[PDB]
Amino acid sequence: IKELHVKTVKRGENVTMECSMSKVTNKNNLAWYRQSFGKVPQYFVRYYSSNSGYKFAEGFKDSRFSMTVNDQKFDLNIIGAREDDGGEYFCGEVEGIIIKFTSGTRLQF
Amino acid sequence: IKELHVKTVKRGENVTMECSMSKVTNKNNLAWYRQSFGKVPQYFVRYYSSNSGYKFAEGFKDSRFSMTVNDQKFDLNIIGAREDDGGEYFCGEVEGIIIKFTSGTRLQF
Repeated sequence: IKELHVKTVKRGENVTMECSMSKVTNKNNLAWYRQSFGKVPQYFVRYYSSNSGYKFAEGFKDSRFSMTVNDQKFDLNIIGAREDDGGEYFCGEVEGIIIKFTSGTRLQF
Repeated sequence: IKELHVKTVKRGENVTMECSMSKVTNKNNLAWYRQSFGKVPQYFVRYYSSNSGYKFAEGFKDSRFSMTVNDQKFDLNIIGAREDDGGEYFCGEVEGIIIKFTSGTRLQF
């Protein structure tokens, strides 16, 4: 069972959390989930064919977050990491009705 | 959006983790996920028409884990807790490739 990557970061730093397009089957079904400590995880951003390649959840108002999406990567970025950015982020692909998470990162300070 | 219920449990004790049925859209789309500490969450048990009401993931055979499934509840029971049961458990329903997690429990030994 795949271990989360642990990412340690200082307030104000820029971070990238990685998910690999390798062995992803259906990009259209790929997304990141974000879980703040002590809360249930939430759908956060999906792959989305367009000029950006990705589309944040409608409830999300934070321009510090972005993605680097291409052939190899579906990587989540943050500029100016802030205390409450910390948590666990999981990249999963849905198939049928099962979300299979292929990787995640614990972001901590 | 929703806080996990934090539960402290003793070795050999019984545990129930709650999930609400009476606001799910499509019951067969409901499932618990289990996250061991520092690991990616994994699909654990789904609702499965309605008989025992449920079916554990293929890679699972532990008899201590059961469910109480009815028109109100989709609750995950452990009889005789062991320390490896420790972790986070999240209950969610897939709506059109997005999983919404409606409750969860963190079990700590």
